[PDB]
Amino acid sequence: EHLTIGFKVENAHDRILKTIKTHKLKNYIKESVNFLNSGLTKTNYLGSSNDNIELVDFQNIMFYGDAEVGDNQQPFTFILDTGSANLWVPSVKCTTAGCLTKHLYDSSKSRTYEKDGTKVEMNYVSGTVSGFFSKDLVTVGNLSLPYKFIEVIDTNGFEPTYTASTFDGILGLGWKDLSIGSVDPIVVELKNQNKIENALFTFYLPVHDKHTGFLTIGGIEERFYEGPLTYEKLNHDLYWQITLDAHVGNIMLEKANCIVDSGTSAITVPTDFLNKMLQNLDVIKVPFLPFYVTLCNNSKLPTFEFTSENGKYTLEPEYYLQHIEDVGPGLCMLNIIGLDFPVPTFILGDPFMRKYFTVFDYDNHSVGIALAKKNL
Repeated sequence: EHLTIGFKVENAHDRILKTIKTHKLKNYIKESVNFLNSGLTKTNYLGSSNDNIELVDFQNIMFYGDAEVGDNQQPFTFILDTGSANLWVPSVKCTTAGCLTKHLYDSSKSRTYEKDGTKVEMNYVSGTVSGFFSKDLVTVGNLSLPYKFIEVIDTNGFEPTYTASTFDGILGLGWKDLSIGSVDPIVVELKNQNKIENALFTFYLPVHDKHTGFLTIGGIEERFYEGPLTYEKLNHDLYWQITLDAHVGNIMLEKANCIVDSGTSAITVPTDFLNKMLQNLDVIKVPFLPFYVTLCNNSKLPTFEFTSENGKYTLEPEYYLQHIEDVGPGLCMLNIIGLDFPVPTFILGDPFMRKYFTVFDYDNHSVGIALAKKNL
């Protein structure tokens, strides 16, 4: 009854393997492991200010390439983004080098296009994205609706990952940001136009296929989860952010903010917490390569524990460890990085969501967490 669409996923693990085999680093890492755990070091290398992990390197990219905008248009590949509120489409008027690569939306070829022209300009540290609002018939799966999206005329802002990747535009799955426009998120707008039952969407990430995920819009398909579904109300009005008592074994954090984000390939930890976490854990950071390594046989590998008033959630090693056994006997990288926010926060990315079926409820302003069903 509810619309469920399938999408492809590109993660850090994918991008890293590319880098390793592109430059034949099959034995730089292998030797770097056998050394930085020898005890010679007297302290394992977890990174430096010089050699660190950037969140952009662990950017989880979900491809949905069968959506439409307008009548006579090229197809557009969008990426899901729970941190954005709007739909962003590269205009045919965009003259940047990144746009020349992508499929561009020509409003003059669309029979159902209504001009808005409300300018949207953002100033990112990575550059500048510029454009204006446009209304047209947008189609996702078996759902269509007149929607105000953004025609981008300048893609320099996020171009680093833009020309690198293969997607054309962005599909917002976050909360309305009035600094950009008064337009509602496409999932909300579908509810506004009574095309879906409720203004919510769910993420089912198949634990055994990290290249695949499923987005369901409008309702909660019971089959996706087992056990009790727990709701955690949001502590923010712009993010899918909740408060959980977060601890790993003996080290503990209280009332920490936690963001659920499919667009992150990892569990991000506060840097200071991550350090006390990984002391003498036979886990090292490969120098000048953006990932931590350990032999997957590791006995002392910790389990994340997130506690709230209504539920408790655990992330065992099984979920943040991805086998790089192809690069050498025993090894596996960790989908865990260090990231500092003004307030101590965790990003509950892909690994958390591989274990837990996640519900994003606009109407109830909360995140619903349930143990995903592994069997179909």
